[PDB]
Amino acid sequence: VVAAAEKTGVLYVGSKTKEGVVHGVTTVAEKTKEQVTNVGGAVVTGVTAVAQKTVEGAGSIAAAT
Amino acid sequence: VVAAAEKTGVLYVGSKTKEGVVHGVTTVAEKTKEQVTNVGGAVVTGVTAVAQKTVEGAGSIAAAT
Amino acid sequence: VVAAAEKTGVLYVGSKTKEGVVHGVTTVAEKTKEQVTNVGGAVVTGVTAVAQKTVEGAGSIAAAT
Amino acid sequence: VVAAAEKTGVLYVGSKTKEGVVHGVTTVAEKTKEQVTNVGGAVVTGVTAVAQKTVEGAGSIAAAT
Amino acid sequence: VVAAAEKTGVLYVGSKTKEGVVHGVTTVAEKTKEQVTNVGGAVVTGVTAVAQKTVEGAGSIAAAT
Amino acid sequence: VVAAAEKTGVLYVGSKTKEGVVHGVTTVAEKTKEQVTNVGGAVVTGVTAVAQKTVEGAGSIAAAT
Amino acid sequence: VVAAAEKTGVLYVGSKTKEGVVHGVTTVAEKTKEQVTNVGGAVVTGVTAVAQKTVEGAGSIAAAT
Amino acid sequence: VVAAAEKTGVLYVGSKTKEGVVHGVTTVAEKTKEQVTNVGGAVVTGVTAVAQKTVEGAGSIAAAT
Repeated sequence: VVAAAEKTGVLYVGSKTKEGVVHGVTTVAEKTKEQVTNVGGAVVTGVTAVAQKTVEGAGSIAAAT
Repeated sequence: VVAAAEKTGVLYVGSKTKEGVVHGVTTVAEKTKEQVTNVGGAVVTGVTAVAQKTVEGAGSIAAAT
Repeated sequence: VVAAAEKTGVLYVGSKTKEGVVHGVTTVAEKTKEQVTNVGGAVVTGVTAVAQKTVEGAGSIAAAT
Repeated sequence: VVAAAEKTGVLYVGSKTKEGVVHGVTTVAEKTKEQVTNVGGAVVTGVTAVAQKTVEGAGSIAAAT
Repeated sequence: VVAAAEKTGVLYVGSKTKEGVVHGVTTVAEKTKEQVTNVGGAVVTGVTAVAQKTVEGAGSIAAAT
Repeated sequence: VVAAAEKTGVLYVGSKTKEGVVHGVTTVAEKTKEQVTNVGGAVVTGVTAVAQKTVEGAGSIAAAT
Repeated sequence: VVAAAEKTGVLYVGSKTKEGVVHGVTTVAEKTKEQVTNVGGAVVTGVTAVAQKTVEGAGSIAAAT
Repeated sequence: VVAAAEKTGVLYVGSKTKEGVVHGVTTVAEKTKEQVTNVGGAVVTGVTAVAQKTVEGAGSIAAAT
């Protein structure tokens, strides 16, 4: 289990909402052994969610659950 | 299990909503052994969700569940 | 379980909301052995959520749960 | 379990909310052995959440739970 | 203008609503001389409106607008 | 302008509402001479409005506006 | 302008509301000469409004506006 | 302008509210000569408003406005 990584205007958002229920990364279980969540990048969540120029480098994730 | 990666205007969003229910990356189970969520990139979630210039580098994920 | 990584305008957001319920990275269980959450990048959550120029370096996550 | 990492405008946010309930990184269980949360990057949570120029260095996380 | 008047169980109401906008006796004008409203009886108004055994006597209205 | 008048169980209301806007007897104008409101009986108004055994006598209204 | 009048169980209300805006007897104008409101009976107003056994005598109203 | 009047169980109210805005008898104007409000009966106003056995005698109102 090996991972490797190498590296060498106007944005207008207007929102009008009355009711907002938002879930991002969700993991639900009743009977389980393991629950694993690795976020090497970006998790952006909300009623109004904006991501600009995110995750622009080098990331690596190795999991052996 | 080996992974490897290498690397060497106007955006107007306007939204009117009354009710919004949003789920992004969801994993639901009742009987299980393992639940794995790797995000080397980006999960952007919402009633209004804008992603600009994201995940522009090098990423690697190696899972052996 | 080995991970490695190497590296060598106007943004306007206006939001009018009355009711907002937001969850970011969520892990729920009833019977389990292990619950793991590594955040090498960025988890950005809220009724208004803005991420600009985040996760631009070198990150690595190794999990052997 | 080895991890290694090496490295060598106007932002306007306006929000008008009446009710906001926000959760960031959440881990809930009823019977479990282990619960682990490593934060090497950034967790930014709130009714209004703005992250600018965060997680731009070198980070490594190694968990062998 | 003459008017004259002379006189000699289980009621279960259950209601579930989310949004209710109710008007009763309404009189709207832009250019007028006279606006008259006589209620010798009963005006009962609402999202849930119940009237039981009302206006059971003697009433008289004489208007000469 | 003459008016004359002469005279000689279980009620359960359960209501569940989230938003309620109620008007009763309303008189609106922009240019007018006279605005008259005589209530000899009963005006009952609200999100939950209940009237039981009201206006059971003698009432008279004489208006010569 | 003459008026004349002569005369010779379980009530359960349960209400669960989150937001309530109520108006009873309302008279609105911009340019006018006269504004008159006689209440010989009863005006009962509110988010929960209960009127039991009201206006059961003798009432008379005479207006010559 | 003459008026004349002559005369010879369990009530449970439960209310759970979060926000209430209530007006009873309201008279609004911008330019006017006269504004008259005679209350011979009863005006009961409130977020929870209960009237039991009110206005049971003799009442007379005479206005020559």
